[PDB]
Amino acid sequence: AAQTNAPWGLARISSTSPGTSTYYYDESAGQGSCVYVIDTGIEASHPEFEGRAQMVKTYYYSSRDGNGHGTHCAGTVGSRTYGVAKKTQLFGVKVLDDNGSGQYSTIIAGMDFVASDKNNRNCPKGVVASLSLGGGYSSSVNSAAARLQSSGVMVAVAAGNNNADARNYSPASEPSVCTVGASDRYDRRSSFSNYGSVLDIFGPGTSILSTWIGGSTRSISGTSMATPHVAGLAAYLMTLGKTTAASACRYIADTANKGDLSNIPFGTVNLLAYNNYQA
Repeated sequence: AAQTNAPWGLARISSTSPGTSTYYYDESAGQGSCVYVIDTGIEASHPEFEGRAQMVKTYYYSSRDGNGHGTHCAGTVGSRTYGVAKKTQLFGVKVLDDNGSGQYSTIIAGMDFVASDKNNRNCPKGVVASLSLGGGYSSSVNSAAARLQSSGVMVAVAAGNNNADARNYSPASEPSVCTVGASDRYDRRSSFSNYGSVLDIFGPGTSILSTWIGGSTRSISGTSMATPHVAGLAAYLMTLGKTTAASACRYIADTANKGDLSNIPFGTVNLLAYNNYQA
């Protein structure tokens, strides 16, 4: 498959090089993997999701996404048009209020929910969780992402937008999960993107076009806009049979584009996520 005039982020992960605008991928496209977008919730009624999104959990009065940020990230995972994995199931877990804030107490519940709730969902091919969030370091949250991981759920976490080493942030600093940095379209680490030993991959994180609340579609920056590309990409790869969930990070990292990015501090990997699809 080959979606033309695709978002640059999508077209990048199907490319060895920057500056194309076509997203090439196997038409399996993620059929039979699930992705848990743990964020502010999804507008399941966005036509872009084609009835593949639902809200399965919320720790707040509403399942409805008042922010858009979960909807955005769910779109990049699996919207028909803006998403990596065009046929994944999507599972919204609203652990963040409509101003994007969340107690860690809540978040952790959210993570532990996924590691059980995955036993209620049909994901023969495998399960992914895109943690489109983070805060300052906390072993409680770190260990939650590790448990989630352990449980057979490929975790993509954002490295954060503080332009710091991501060891000070959770669940970015958790060793056992896939920490995602953001790249921009001319193939530079994005200005805001955290870095360090603890990163595992970069993804498209700058000016990323995807779905938004109210049927609309906007372009916003962030490493938590990169996370879903990778999550999407894991769901793509699990469906192709190229890896399990517990090895997906190491698979993705081995298959990436080496030494592309500029403005990558010393000590951080120079890996940009790649779908390796030969068309």
